[PDB]
Amino acid sequence: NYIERVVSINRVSKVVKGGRRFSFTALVIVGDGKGMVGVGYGKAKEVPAAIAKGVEEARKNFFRVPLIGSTITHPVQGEAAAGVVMLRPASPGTGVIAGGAARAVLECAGVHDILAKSLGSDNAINVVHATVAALKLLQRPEEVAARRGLPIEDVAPAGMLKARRESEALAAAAAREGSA
RNA sequence: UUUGGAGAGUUUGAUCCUGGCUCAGGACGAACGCUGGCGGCGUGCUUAACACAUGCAAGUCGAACGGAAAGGCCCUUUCGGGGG
Repeated sequence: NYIERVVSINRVSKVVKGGRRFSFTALVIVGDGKGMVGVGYGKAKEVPAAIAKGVEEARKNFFRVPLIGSTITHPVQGEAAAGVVMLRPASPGTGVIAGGAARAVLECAGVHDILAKSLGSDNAINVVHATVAALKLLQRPEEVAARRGLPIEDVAPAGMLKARRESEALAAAAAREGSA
């Protein structure tokens, strides 16, 4: 199972001596709802064709996300061509607060409680690319403790670890009610 | 030692960017239109500090005083009234 999107359809036109040889584009985002996120800019004369290209290309170019239960670690600035985005964690029960593009991205990714803001380059393309850049700038605290040699306790505060423990508890609960 | 930000359209054969314009939300001591069962609590000259009829809006003390017009009591009487 995969979640899939269609969040942009423009009607493009190369121009040639006869006239306008139109074509169709699409922007497609895929996400398992758990951390996998993929992106694709498909195009064709046919809208289903472009959509299917976007689907398969997203299924190619996944990217895993440093999540915590249902929310990100830290706020971040993501730069693309000109897409600026200021993501920032929420407190649970808040909602997937964003516009159209980033909302699609994060809802497909699996986020449920997060903030966001577009500050430049309103175009969905660059907006998505900037959001992705931000998600790449993210870091897991485990990998932070790894790269700087210290342990998680000196590396993180206590509230994040509260969240870790409680979310692991809910997850083990869900899985042990499911199978066991 | 913790809490809370959403965008869409628009220049172009088509694109991206800068950049402006417009829209959705909320607030009123409000007014206009259509409609108009009730109750509770609140609220009403933002303009001409323009003019003003009319009536009430700061009086009180006889345990401060001299006194005695109406009130009251008695002396009375013609009941005219007259004295305390």
